[PDB]
Amino acid sequence: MHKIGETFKAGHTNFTVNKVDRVQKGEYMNVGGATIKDDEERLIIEVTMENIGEDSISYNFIGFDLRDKNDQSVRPVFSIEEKGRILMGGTLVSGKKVTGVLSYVIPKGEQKHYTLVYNPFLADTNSSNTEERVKDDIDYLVKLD
Repeated sequence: MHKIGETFKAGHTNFTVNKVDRVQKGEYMNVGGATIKDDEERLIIEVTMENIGEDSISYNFIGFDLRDKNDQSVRPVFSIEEKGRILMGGTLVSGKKVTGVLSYVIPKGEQKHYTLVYNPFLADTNSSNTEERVKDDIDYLVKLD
């Protein structure tokens, strides 16, 4: 599939999972549809998106997902710590890069059983050229080990 550290072409972007840091003590929060503390361990995946197409890209957190060995989604989370780094949404004009973090709570030292999923069509929320990019609708897996 794809490994941590490797850059690859995905749709109109070059995408990469930089590092995976893990924290313990700390309060975390669900990124949508809901004070909780440490559960077991929180992944802090840093990723980078590079727009290599002509059209501007409106990147969004919904384009991301973490799956189990049983291929099940893990709710996204965010900590007050990575303030300013939390990947949410924004515009990425042609030729530009954006780096941010995704976060999830999982069983202690269970990291190797997880795959980050990236769908460039889903990640780009530009409504002006949607039909013009349906071909990008494909999942890209990055195993975390």
